[PDB]
Amino acid sequence: GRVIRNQRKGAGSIFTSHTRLRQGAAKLRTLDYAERHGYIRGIVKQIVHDSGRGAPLAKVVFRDPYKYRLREEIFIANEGVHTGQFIYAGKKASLNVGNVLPLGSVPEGTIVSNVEEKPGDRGALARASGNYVIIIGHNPDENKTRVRLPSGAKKVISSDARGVIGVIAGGGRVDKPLLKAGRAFHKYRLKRNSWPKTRGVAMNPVDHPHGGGNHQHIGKASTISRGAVSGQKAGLIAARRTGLLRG
RNA sequence: UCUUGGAUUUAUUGAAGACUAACUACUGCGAAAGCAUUUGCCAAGGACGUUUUCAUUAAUCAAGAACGAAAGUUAGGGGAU
RNA sequence: UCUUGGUGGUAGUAGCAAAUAUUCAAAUGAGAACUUUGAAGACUGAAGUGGGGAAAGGUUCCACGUCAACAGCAGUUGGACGUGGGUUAGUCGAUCCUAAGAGAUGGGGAAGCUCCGUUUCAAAGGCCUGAUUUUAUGCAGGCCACCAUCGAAAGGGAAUCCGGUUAAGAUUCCGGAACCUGGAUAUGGAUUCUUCACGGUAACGUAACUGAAUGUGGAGACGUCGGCGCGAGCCCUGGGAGGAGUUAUCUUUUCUUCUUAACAGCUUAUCACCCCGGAAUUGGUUUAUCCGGAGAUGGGGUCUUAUGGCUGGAAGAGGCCAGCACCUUUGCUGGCUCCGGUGCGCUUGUGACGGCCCGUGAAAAUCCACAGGAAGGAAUAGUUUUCAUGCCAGGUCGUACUGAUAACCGCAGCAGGUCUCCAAGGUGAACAGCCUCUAGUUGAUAGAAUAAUGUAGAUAAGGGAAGUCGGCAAAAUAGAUCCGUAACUUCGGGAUAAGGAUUGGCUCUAAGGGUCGGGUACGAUCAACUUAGAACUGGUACGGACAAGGGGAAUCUGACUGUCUAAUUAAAACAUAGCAUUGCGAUGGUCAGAAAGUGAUGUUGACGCAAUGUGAUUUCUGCCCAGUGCUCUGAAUGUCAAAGUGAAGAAAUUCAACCAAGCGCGGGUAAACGGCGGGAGUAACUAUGACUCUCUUAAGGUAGCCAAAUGCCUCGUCAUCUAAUUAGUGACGCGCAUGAAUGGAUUAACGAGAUUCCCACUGUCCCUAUCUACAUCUAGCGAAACCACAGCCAAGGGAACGGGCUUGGCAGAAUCAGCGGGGAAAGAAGACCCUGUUGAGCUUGACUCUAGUUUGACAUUGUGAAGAGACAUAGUUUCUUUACUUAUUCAAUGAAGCGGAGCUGGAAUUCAUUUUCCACGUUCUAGCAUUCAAGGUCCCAUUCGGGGCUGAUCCGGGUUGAAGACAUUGUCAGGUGGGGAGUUUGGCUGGGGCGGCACAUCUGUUAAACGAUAACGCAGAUGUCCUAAGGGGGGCUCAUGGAGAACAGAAAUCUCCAGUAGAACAAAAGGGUAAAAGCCCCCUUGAUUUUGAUUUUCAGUGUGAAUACAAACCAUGAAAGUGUGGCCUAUCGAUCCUUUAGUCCCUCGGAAUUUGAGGCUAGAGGUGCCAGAAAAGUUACCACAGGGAUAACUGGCUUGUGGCAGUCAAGCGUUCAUAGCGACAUUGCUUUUUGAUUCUUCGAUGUCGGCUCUUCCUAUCAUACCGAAGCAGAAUUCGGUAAGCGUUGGAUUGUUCACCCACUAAUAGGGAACGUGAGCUGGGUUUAGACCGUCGUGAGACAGGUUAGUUUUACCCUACUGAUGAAUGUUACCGCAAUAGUAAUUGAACUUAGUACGAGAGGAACAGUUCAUUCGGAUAAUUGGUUUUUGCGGCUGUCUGAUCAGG
Ligand SMILES: [Mg+2]
Ligand SMILES: [Mg+2]
Ligand SMILES: [Mg+2]
Ligand SMILES: [Mg+2]
Ligand SMILES: [Mg+2]
Ligand SMILES: [Mg+2]
Ligand SMILES: [Mg+2]
Ligand SMILES: [Mg+2]
Ligand SMILES: [Mg+2]
Ligand SMILES: [Mg+2]
Ligand SMILES: [Mg+2]
Ligand SMILES: [Mg+2]
Ligand SMILES: [Mg+2]
Ligand SMILES: [Mg+2]
Ligand SMILES: [Mg+2]
Ligand SMILES: [Mg+2]
Ligand SMILES: [Mg+2]
Ligand SMILES: [Mg+2]
Ligand SMILES: [Mg+2]
Ligand SMILES: [Mg+2]
Ligand SMILES: [Mg+2]
Ligand SMILES: [Mg+2]
Ligand SMILES: [Mg+2]
Ligand SMILES: [Mg+2]
Ligand SMILES: [Mg+2]
Ligand SMILES: [Mg+2]
Ligand SMILES: [Mg+2]
Ligand SMILES: [Mg+2]
Ligand SMILES: [Mg+2]
Ligand SMILES: [Mg+2]
Ligand SMILES: [Mg+2]
Ligand SMILES: [Mg+2]
Ligand SMILES: [Mg+2]
Ligand SMILES: [Mg+2]
Ligand SMILES: [Mg+2]
Ligand SMILES: [Mg+2]
Ligand SMILES: [Mg+2]
Ligand SMILES: [Mg+2]
Ligand SMILES: [Mg+2]
Ligand SMILES: [Mg+2]
Ligand SMILES: [Mg+2]
Ligand SMILES: [Mg+2]
Ligand SMILES: [Mg+2]
Ligand SMILES: [Mg+2]
Ligand SMILES: [Mg+2]
Ligand SMILES: [Mg+2]
Ligand SMILES: [Mg+2]
Ligand SMILES: [Mg+2]
Ligand SMILES: [Mg+2]
Ligand SMILES: [Mg+2]
Ligand SMILES: [Mg+2]
Ligand SMILES: [Mg+2]
Ligand SMILES: [Mg+2]
Ligand SMILES: [Mg+2]
Ligand SMILES: [Mg+2]
Ligand SMILES: [Mg+2]
Ligand SMILES: [Mg+2]
Ligand SMILES: [Mg+2]
Ligand SMILES: [Mg+2]
Ligand SMILES: [Mg+2]
Ligand SMILES: [Mg+2]
Ligand SMILES: [Mg+2]
Ligand SMILES: [Mg+2]
Ligand SMILES: [Mg+2]
Ligand SMILES: [Mg+2]
Ligand SMILES: [Mg+2]
Ligand SMILES: [Mg+2]
Ligand SMILES: [Mg+2]
Ligand SMILES: [Mg+2]
Ligand SMILES: [Mg+2]
Ligand SMILES: [Mg+2]
Ligand SMILES: [Mg+2]
Ligand SMILES: [Mg+2]
Ligand SMILES: [Mg+2]
Ligand SMILES: [Mg+2]
Ligand SMILES: [Mg+2]
Ligand SMILES: [Mg+2]
Ligand SMILES: [Mg+2]
Ligand SMILES: [Mg+2]
Ligand SMILES: [Mg+2]
Ligand SMILES: [Mg+2]
Ligand SMILES: [Mg+2]
Ligand SMILES: [Mg+2]
Ligand SMILES: [Mg+2]
Ligand SMILES: [Mg+2]
Ligand SMILES: [Mg+2]
Ligand SMILES: [Mg+2]
Ligand SMILES: [Mg+2]
Ligand SMILES: [Mg+2]
Ligand SMILES: [Mg+2]
Ligand SMILES: [Mg+2]
Ligand SMILES: [Mg+2]
Ligand SMILES: [Mg+2]
Ligand SMILES: [Mg+2]
Ligand SMILES: [Mg+2]
Ligand SMILES: [Mg+2]
Ligand SMILES: [Mg+2]
Ligand SMILES: [Mg+2]
Ligand SMILES: [Mg+2]
Ligand SMILES: [Mg+2]
Ligand SMILES: [Mg+2]
Ligand SMILES: [Mg+2]
Ligand SMILES: [Mg+2]
Ligand SMILES: [Mg+2]
Ligand SMILES: [Mg+2]
Ligand SMILES: [Mg+2]
Ligand SMILES: [Mg+2]
Ligand SMILES: [Mg+2]
Ligand SMILES: [Mg+2]
Ligand SMILES: [Mg+2]
Ligand SMILES: [Mg+2]
Ligand SMILES: [Mg+2]
Ligand SMILES: [Mg+2]
Ligand SMILES: [Mg+2]
Ligand SMILES: [Mg+2]
Ligand SMILES: [Mg+2]
Ligand SMILES: [Mg+2]
Ligand SMILES: [Mg+2]
Ligand SMILES: [Mg+2]
Ligand SMILES: [Mg+2]
Ligand SMILES: [Mg+2]
Ligand SMILES: [Mg+2]
Ligand SMILES: [Mg+2]
Ligand SMILES: [Mg+2]
Ligand SMILES: [Mg+2]
Ligand SMILES: [Mg+2]
Ligand SMILES: [Mg+2]
Ligand SMILES: [Mg+2]
Ligand SMILES: [Mg+2]
Ligand SMILES: [Mg+2]
Ligand SMILES: [Mg+2]
Ligand SMILES: [Mg+2]
Ligand SMILES: [Mg+2]
Ligand SMILES: [Mg+2]
Ligand SMILES: [Mg+2]
Ligand SMILES: [Mg+2]
Ligand SMILES: [Mg+2]
Ligand SMILES: [Mg+2]
Ligand SMILES: [Mg+2]
Ligand SMILES: [Mg+2]
Ligand SMILES: [Mg+2]
Ligand SMILES: [Mg+2]
Ligand SMILES: [Mg+2]
Ligand SMILES: [Mg+2]
Ligand SMILES: [Mg+2]
Ligand SMILES: [Mg+2]
Ligand SMILES: [Mg+2]
Ligand SMILES: [Mg+2]
Ligand SMILES: [Mg+2]
Ligand SMILES: [Mg+2]
Ligand SMILES: [Mg+2]
Ligand SMILES: [Mg+2]
Ligand SMILES: [Mg+2]
Ligand SMILES: [Mg+2]
Ligand SMILES: [Mg+2]
Ligand SMILES: [Mg+2]
Ligand SMILES: [Mg+2]
Ligand SMILES: [Mg+2]
Ligand SMILES: [Mg+2]
Ligand SMILES: [Mg+2]
Ligand SMILES: [Mg+2]
Ligand SMILES: [Mg+2]
Ligand SMILES: [Mg+2]
Repeated sequence: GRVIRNQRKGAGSIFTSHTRLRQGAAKLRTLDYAERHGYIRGIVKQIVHDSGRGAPLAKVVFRDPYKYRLREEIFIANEGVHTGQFIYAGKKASLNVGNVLPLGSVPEGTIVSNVEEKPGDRGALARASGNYVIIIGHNPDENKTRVRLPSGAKKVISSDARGVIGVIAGGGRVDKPLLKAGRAFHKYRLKRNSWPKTRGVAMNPVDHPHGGGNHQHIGKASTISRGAVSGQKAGLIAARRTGLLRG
């Protein structure tokens, strides 16, 4: 009869993300006239490390088109992007790794990253390290582009949505064992409080639906309805199937 | 098993992965395992030709090594048949 | 267990015993263990008992006075009491900045208190003018797109040091010497006739050397570890100049002073850079291996100033001395304060590097620089107050003291707790331990004595775990050097494996450095601690104190490191990496919030977030989709609500069709929950069963593993381990009840985990003893628990265990030290068990709901179409989709470039027309891009400048995109919803639970001849059945037997005789019944209506059932009569509500009519727990009220059962009942078995076993004396008197019990609250933690297995053991002995004697002597043990200068 650990996560007190050492939000440049009609040249100044993020972050300086000053945009660095490299962003930009282009102005089978779902949301898709979006189709009439997502999902998005050529740098990061609890400790120390995880079968019945009993066991099906309520969704929620991928 | 929620079949436009038919032979190349679409680059090789050059530098080889179909193993990718 | 207050006994008692320790004198004082001073002795031993601070405290600081209380003794003293005094800042902090975060406003939400939100969807804003007289400077232009505020006395940050000074303040006061900020402001220098400096190739330099808007950059501003290098301070050390110590002796000796701050000038560096140069024969180079044609080495330079040097500060200060003054005011005068060295030293700062990360290790205020070029200034002068000097100011608050064995929190002056800085010498690896210096303390109630029992520390012959649940506790080992080092292994380890040597002192030796250099065959000099070797030496000692691993062989278990139940469980539990599954592509997943223009993940995006399971590596993860869950564009006339539609109705309304999701149907899914069988026949063995068959399955337990922490039986069987093993290990496996990510098997390493064995080692034990330090007595001080009254027993009875009562024993003041038998001692209204119509935690398919979610409808909600959209010259909305935007919604931005038209070029082949299109100034490069923009063109009224226009196309003022009448939101409707809420979870009962129903009933009996009568008494029965099995009438007689008839018999039909019921009557059993109540036939509905009376249950209520009538109407028979269900005794049901029948009756209250409703009378629908709630579990996490009305353990009664006896004598005993036995029977005893009971205790009598220790019984095992024998001897067997005296050591098990190895004279049985826990122990059981197996959906259960789990108090009374003692004239000595206690026990050998006896085989006893066992009482000559004799000697470290002598 006690509020369980996943229900306490939404109150956001000790389960907030640890955001002191992060460099800022990584976004694309704002979709302005220069990117909508031509291109703009920025410069990679630093490739830095973002805390909690597996991917390195490029700091790219553009000239402000309407005032005399410099705008520093924070990009997710694509693999091969180097300091001092010019980055071109706009409809008329070229097919180079690091360049920011609308997806309608881009051929088929092109690998892109930091892809807007809607034109002007400044980067939504394929942002984690090593991830990319394949362009798998164009529907020029009532402009739409079919893309393939890193989960394998096909998705039709707008041709005016912008992506960045290349894959996200930092790939292969989950290819290393952590080997030890301290490396997971320092990994999650700058993400958020979600580790270590006590199992619900190891708790009392007051703490979890899986809690209690004279042996640690579940006792009802771990598969939970989508139409179940908070406190009940502790297991394999709305599972179409279970078990190993074996035919 | 699929099928009036139109299967199978027909047309058009795609995507993906493998494979490289027919030509293909008592034909070729490679130390062998092997190697068959095109083009480019890169290093190599046999045979022939030579009134070039060096002049026994060679033959086979315990130990030692490189390569070694398929299946299989480990970890990613890919996953059409 | 009343409330408040007061007071006792206990009681002058328990105690005032941790932190090594005090002592002598004098002074003061009434009074000194405790105050002060001297002296001595000690300690903290620089991670301090020292010197300061942070929090907290708040005057405790300091002085004077003073002791009533407080300082658990004292007090003259005090952190006490009384009275005062004391905290000084431009520089130290706060103040300021931001951090995680807090929070106004605008705005939205909320009935509201208030919530959200923090730049959001706001008309959110104040700053310089280039420097002056129409200016309190503004009524001039011009710029900034930022957005409250709070938030750190440890982060960031402007600037102060030294010396002196108080009773108490100081980086704050004084003296000297600085520095910073803000302001004003001149002078000197610099700069200008080339207006805004000059030099250097350059890196860069300098005393300056204009510089607005705007932009850019830097600093602020950053992890951790390692070695290296440098600096500071400390340490060590040499010379010299002073002072003190020692000086029988030695010691150019031992100690001590010898200092230089902030700030300032000049210099000084790793790194970095620049110039020249052009490198392979590759060079330079770090402890660490990096660097060089992207220019090395080398040769010149430049720079930062960490840091150091010199100087100023500044010797005048500070220190050490000397001499003279010696109530001198109070000093005066003089001297010296100097020169080195050393280093893996210690601490700290710092540099350049290296390593680590799926971790890459704050922000802001603030300050500076650069870019730019607005603007302004060159001749008796302007600019810079970034050069120097000069002038003024710097507020407010804090500031004392402690920072703890006495200033803080813990009830207190409490052995607890509470953050940090500094940091001497030696030993030594060391910030260990030990000793010492500076500094600090010597505080803690004392004195005397040295009993028991303690606590703390020890030692121990011989044995060496025999102790115990268990090696618990202790001992053993230990540093370093050298040697040696197994299995196994994840190849990293294991590992200090195991084991073995050496070690002191002294005197030497050999190695290992730094400075030192060359001709256009050569060594002075300086310093250090490491290693190796050798001789000599000694009571063979030597890591000499201190400090300091026990090891090995295995098993179970969890990989490891880690975390955890604060205050009983540190684990095998949790976590972990690894593995796997699930959801989710954002108008989304998961989760918040009452709502919201609201949130967490999210400064996020599938290599991610979220939910789970399993738990490293290795190896594997089998089969099952029936169940349940989950899921699926899955089937769309199965079910279906609200709205809506249709019919009928006067209408309310009723009926009908349609009817979304969900459920139903079908599919998928087990690393979802889970589950994974029996029997028979079979091989040329007997069982065994590759195979086969049906029985049900969804599949039938696979690979593996196993009496496992999982196996009941079970201590399973075999082997091994031992003398002996319920232990361990290895096997075996029809496995109560093993098994595969509810993970199976393995596994190196690891473990304060559990277990077995072995070596070492030991007081664990045999078997105890001794020693040291800290109860007793005293002076002082002085509680508490508890207490009906009290305190000697035995027996009886008694609420079945008395201190009191009864009958006996008896019994003499006052006591002290012990002690644990009793006070069913104390501590707590029993946590176990039960009850209560008392709860709570938790679960679920309980009952009833509910947040949320999902689906529909209506509203928001407008504008068009197509319209297989309505009902056959016929319709804007109607069972399908897409068009519009302006509502709504989402999103972004400094609301910047949207939409539509506008020059050319052409692969439009200008078809004389943009039916018609595309391109809108930027892609080698880490530069730069700003001043309403230069240009061009026009006007000013011209003023050294200004204004237009174009450059830069017009027009629409839709910021831009998405989405769209769908989302959203509101209301209602259906579904889902242990997420959450509330509640329930009957009773009786030889305790409760399970079972049963003895809960409403009927027959017989129990039941004791009226009636009534109990038990979970006995044997049974009821919840029905019947249109006849009811009613009436009539005829007949049944069961059974005998005697006869073709098939035909024991049984088929027919005939006769007998037949009192032996048959039948629906169903139990009892009663009843013969021209019937049975059987068969005929006619029927009296099984009807009305409403009373009565009987039985009983209260003389109800209900059920029955009796007899009365009023009718009927049936039947000729009739009398009978019939108001069943031949009689059982066969059943309130109120409320619904429904039907009856009158056509009452009411709808302003009057009606008609529907509808309500009513009156009679039934039905149902309460079986049957006088009638609507109802699942669990609790070992538990709670409360109680209960001895009631279980678990003692006692009591009983004695089936257990144990022990007797009588009788069939029969056994070669013949022979009774030597010894003894069947079939039968009579007893006991209370050490287990039942039976529930009398005592539930405001608690401590629950198993062992250890220890005493006594008692006798039903006698041994020993003594005897009787009997199928007693020749020997050895046995039976029995008597007898409890005097003994009755053991071990292996396994927690055990009791058992079983085995031994030894013995024998290893008898019992009791004493199943003797004995304020005697212990805690292995077991029986709290809370954890694992397994089975069970359960689950929470959870299991007299199943396993592991871990706080054992309190005596000082009171008695009892006991010891010890005093008043009174008897006093005192003293010597005695007596009533009474009480009593103590010795058992064996062997020799001789008897190889004798008696015996055919032999074998083989005694008494007497005698010698010893021994167990017990007891002493004792210490000897032997051993003990050592504070601190007696003598030795040894380590340190200290007293050495020695001697010591601490
Ligand atoms: Mg809670
Ligand atoms: Mg809670
Ligand atoms: Mg969770
Ligand atoms: Mg956050
Ligand atoms: Mg986590
Ligand atoms: Mg995990
Ligand atoms: Mg987990
Ligand atoms: Mg638990
Ligand atoms: Mg739950
Ligand atoms: Mg559970
Ligand atoms: Mg588990
Ligand atoms: Mg579910
Ligand atoms: Mg071909
Ligand atoms: Mg793939
Ligand atoms: Mg009171
Ligand atoms: Mg009193
Ligand atoms: Mg007294
Ligand atoms: Mg004491
Ligand atoms: Mg004294
Ligand atoms: Mg003395
Ligand atoms: Mg000492
Ligand atoms: Mg006084
Ligand atoms: Mg006192
Ligand atoms: Mg005193
Ligand atoms: Mg005082
Ligand atoms: Mg300050
Ligand atoms: Mg602030
Ligand atoms: Mg509002
Ligand atoms: Mg405040
Ligand atoms: Mg501060
Ligand atoms: Mg900081
Ligand atoms: Mg600070
Ligand atoms: Mg500041
Ligand atoms: Mg001065
Ligand atoms: Mg100059
Ligand atoms: Mg700077
Ligand atoms: Mg580190
Ligand atoms: Mg390290
Ligand atoms: Mg200064
Ligand atoms: Mg200073
Ligand atoms: Mg500049
Ligand atoms: Mg002031
Ligand atoms: Mg003040
Ligand atoms: Mg002060
Ligand atoms: Mg205080
Ligand atoms: Mg206390
Ligand atoms: Mg204390
Ligand atoms: Mg205190
Ligand atoms: Mg000292
Ligand atoms: Mg004391
Ligand atoms: Mg001994
Ligand atoms: Mg031994
Ligand atoms: Mg043992
Ligand atoms: Mg123990
Ligand atoms: Mg060694
Ligand atoms: Mg060793
Ligand atoms: Mg070992
Ligand atoms: Mg040796
Ligand atoms: Mg020596
Ligand atoms: Mg185990
Ligand atoms: Mg562990
Ligand atoms: Mg606790
Ligand atoms: Mg533990
Ligand atoms: Mg657990
Ligand atoms: Mg957030
Ligand atoms: Mg299934
Ligand atoms: Mg299925
Ligand atoms: Mg799983
Ligand atoms: Mg199973
Ligand atoms: Mg087994
Ligand atoms: Mg066993
Ligand atoms: Mg076992
Ligand atoms: Mg065997
Ligand atoms: Mg086995
Ligand atoms: Mg499985
Ligand atoms: Mg393994
Ligand atoms: Mg452990
Ligand atoms: Mg020994
Ligand atoms: Mg002993
Ligand atoms: Mg003794
Ligand atoms: Mg005493
Ligand atoms: Mg006394
Ligand atoms: Mg008193
Ligand atoms: Mg006291
Ligand atoms: Mg008391
Ligand atoms: Mg009395
Ligand atoms: Mg009695
Ligand atoms: Mg008595
Ligand atoms: Mg009494
Ligand atoms: Mg009496
Ligand atoms: Mg009497
Ligand atoms: Mg009497
Ligand atoms: Mg008598
Ligand atoms: Mg007596
Ligand atoms: Mg006395
Ligand atoms: Mg006494
Ligand atoms: Mg005692
Ligand atoms: Mg007692
Ligand atoms: Mg009570
Ligand atoms: Mg009670
Ligand atoms: Mg009840
Ligand atoms: Mg009751
Ligand atoms: Mg509770
Ligand atoms: Mg509407
Ligand atoms: Mg509108
Ligand atoms: Mg816009
Ligand atoms: Mg709508
Ligand atoms: Mg609503
Ligand atoms: Mg629920
Ligand atoms: Mg509930
Ligand atoms: Mg019972
Ligand atoms: Mg009864
Ligand atoms: Mg009678
Ligand atoms: Mg009876
Ligand atoms: Mg009865
Ligand atoms: Mg009945
Ligand atoms: Mg019947
Ligand atoms: Mg009645
Ligand atoms: Mg009555
Ligand atoms: Mg009845
Ligand atoms: Mg009847
Ligand atoms: Mg009748
Ligand atoms: Mg009848
Ligand atoms: Mg009622
Ligand atoms: Mg009326
Ligand atoms: Mg009327
Ligand atoms: Mg009516
Ligand atoms: Mg009605
Ligand atoms: Mg009636
Ligand atoms: Mg009824
Ligand atoms: Mg009743
Ligand atoms: Mg209670
Ligand atoms: Mg009773
Ligand atoms: Mg009995
Ligand atoms: Mg008995
Ligand atoms: Mg008996
Ligand atoms: Mg007898
Ligand atoms: Mg005879
Ligand atoms: Mg009581
Ligand atoms: Mg007692
Ligand atoms: Mg006898
Ligand atoms: Mg004898
Ligand atoms: Mg005896
Ligand atoms: Mg034993
Ligand atoms: Mg027993
Ligand atoms: Mg014997
Ligand atoms: Mg007895
Ligand atoms: Mg007894
Ligand atoms: Mg007992
Ligand atoms: Mg006892
Ligand atoms: Mg007792
Ligand atoms: Mg005890
Ligand atoms: Mg006991
Ligand atoms: Mg125990
Ligand atoms: Mg617990
Ligand atoms: Mg299980
Ligand atoms: Mg245990
Ligand atoms: Mg424990
Ligand atoms: Mg006890
Ligand atoms: Mg006593
Ligand atoms: Mg004895
Ligand atoms: Mg004697
Ligand atoms: Mg001794």
